[PDB]
Amino acid sequence: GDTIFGKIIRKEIPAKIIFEDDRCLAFHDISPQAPTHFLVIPKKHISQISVAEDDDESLLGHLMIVGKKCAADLGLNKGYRMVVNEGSDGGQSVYHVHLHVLGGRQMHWPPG
Amino acid sequence: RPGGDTIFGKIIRKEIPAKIIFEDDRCLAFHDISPQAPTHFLVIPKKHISQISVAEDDDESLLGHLMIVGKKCAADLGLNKGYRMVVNEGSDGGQSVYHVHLHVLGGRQMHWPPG
Ligand SMILES: CCNC(=O)OC[C@H]1O[C@@H](n2cnc3c(=O)[nH]c(N)nc32)[C@H](O)[C@@H]1O
Ligand SMILES: [Cl-]
Repeated sequence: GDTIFGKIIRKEIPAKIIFEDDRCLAFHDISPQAPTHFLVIPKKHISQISVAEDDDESLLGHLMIVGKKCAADLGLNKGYRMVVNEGSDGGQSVYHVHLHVLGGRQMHWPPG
Repeated sequence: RPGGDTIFGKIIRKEIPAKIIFEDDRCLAFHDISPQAPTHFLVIPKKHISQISVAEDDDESLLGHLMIVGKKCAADLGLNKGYRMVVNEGSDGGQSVYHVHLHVLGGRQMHWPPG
């Protein structure tokens, strides 16, 4: 099934895009939990990390490399936190794999 | 020494004990000594990378491998209701060990924001 992130990838609804390539998209989160809070998502519709395949390893690592590069470009020189949520206990909100990147404030422990 | 001399490098080389869940040629999964959830483990590369901000472009497959191993271990540990994966970078990220690592937490409802 389609999700709102599919609509964002397809440019059907607006989002504040930070970076795009042939295989992923980074954009600011509409409900930010830190002064900087963006998402990096694959264009391939993987519904959740628990169903990713071995062949997806490069793509998943690409989300993290893009995420760390965007974080540097956004001036997060004091650090940041990356989060992937899975399922109900993980608090996953959209069933399209997404990497949260949060910074601009002290992130606390435990991480939720 | 291969893996460096952070606590995680020592664990990689079996010089400090740990409760190991999974091991392959690229990574190691082991339980966190100060768990923040009923299940809380770490997946780390055997290659020493100090922090995600300095990872190289050719580290992509290895970083993704941490997540695939993390999700496989979570399933093998019975985290059928889900889990949260976390990478901490630097001071604002709460990083305390400068060897790249993926936290996996579950067995309870995780809250938002994630710290
Ligand atoms: C605070 C989160 N930011 C961070 O950088 O997390 C690093 C994580 O490494 C864990 N840890 C430290 N020493 C040891 C050790 O000897 N053994 C084990 N099995 N885990 C350890 C620590 O509890 C923390 O959650
Ligand atoms: Cl989520």
